[PDB]
Amino acid sequence: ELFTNNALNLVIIFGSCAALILMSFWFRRGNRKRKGFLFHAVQFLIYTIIISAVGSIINYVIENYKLKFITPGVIDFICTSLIAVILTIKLFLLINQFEKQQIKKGRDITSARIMSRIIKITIIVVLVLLYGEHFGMSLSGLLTFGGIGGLAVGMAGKDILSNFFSGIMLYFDRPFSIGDWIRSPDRNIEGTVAEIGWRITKITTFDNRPLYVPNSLFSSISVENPGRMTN
Amino acid sequence: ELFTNNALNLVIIFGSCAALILMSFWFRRGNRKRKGFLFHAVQFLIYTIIISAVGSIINYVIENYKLKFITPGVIDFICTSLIAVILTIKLFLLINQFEKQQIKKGRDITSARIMSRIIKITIIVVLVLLYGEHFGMSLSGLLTFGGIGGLAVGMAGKDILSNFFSGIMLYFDRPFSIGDWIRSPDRNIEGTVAEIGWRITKITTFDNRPLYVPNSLFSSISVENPGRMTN
Repeated sequence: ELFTNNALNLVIIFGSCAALILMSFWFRRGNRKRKGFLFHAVQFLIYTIIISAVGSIINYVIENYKLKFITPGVIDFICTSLIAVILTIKLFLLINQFEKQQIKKGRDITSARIMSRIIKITIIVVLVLLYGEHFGMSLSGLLTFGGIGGLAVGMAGKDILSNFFSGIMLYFDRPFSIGDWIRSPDRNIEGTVAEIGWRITKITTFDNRPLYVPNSLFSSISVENPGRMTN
Repeated sequence: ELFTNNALNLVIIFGSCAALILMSFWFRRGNRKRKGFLFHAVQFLIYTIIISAVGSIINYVIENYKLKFITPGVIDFICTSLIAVILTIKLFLLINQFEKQQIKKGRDITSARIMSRIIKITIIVVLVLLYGEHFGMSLSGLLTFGGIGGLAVGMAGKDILSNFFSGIMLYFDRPFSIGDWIRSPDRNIEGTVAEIGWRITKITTFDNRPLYVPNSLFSSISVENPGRMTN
């Protein structure tokens, strides 16, 4: 209200004014006016700071002034819920722009819609699992639900992650190189190496055909390199 | 009661009136009068808000006025139980309409009833596991029960989830395309690619027969692409 109320409020509204000035500057985005990824992250961060400052202000108001019946528990529940809502809106907008980019690149409409919906459901589940205390339920129930889900996801996704880990290993310690003829007594991977990727290795066979070998195979089989022979 | 009681109640009945007005508007459902999925979700949410407001009102009444013998612990137990009951009713109605849609599409009636029952039992188990604190019991017992169930479910459902994860991988990084003749030295998948799905890939063999390859195979075998040969 007056100067006395501001003194009783310490310096909180000053933080809100500073955040408003920062948002006005970020409208020009400092060095270059644009948006994307980090812009939404910093906007969400400053919104969280503003909401926390407003919560502190209303808590001080209800403490020093008349208590009335506000029960600040629901006030922190409401501020957390608003933060969750704005985070969900930001994530939905981000995945919508991702779907727009995918459809611009040229892809099946139904497939892109289904993929967007998969990302939607995954985001909702993760946010429910993480935020499930300000409005959530049983600690045991959430722990069990998340444990079952995580066990299933970890068991099911082992092979793709294994391929990518072997790709990292190949990036750091690779027994062959591009253009080397390679072989294996365990599997049929014969040909000359054409490309080394993060998930698969592309090899040109001796009948001029591309062969795509998963990277994890190089972590469990013996690899011979006739391209480096001496005689 | 009178204006003094309303002042002692702060603003809670106003929230109930606002929720009633929102329900009246949702009867016309805003832009288009209809029902389904999100309609039941928002109805359940507003019912939960109304029940929480009523609980706050009765708590304030028993605090400021005569205490009598109400023991607000059973009052919060009752409100949580009512929320659970309305949630169960909504879910049962939703799966009943799902069964109606399935039977309309044309399917064995016994299989539809069995599937509906399965969904009923699964939803009952999940709700008991999640809400098992307001009328629930031992945290150790619930943790153990849910852990055993989740471990069994996660180990049992590994292959289907692996197929769908490999389908997502194929959607993002695919070594072949529609119409490509493909091969493998590890398994018999020879033919031309006709369809790429989320669970299986449909391939036309060279005797004009459809072959359905589970997607997870593409994450562990070497795939040759004679359709991209140069000579």
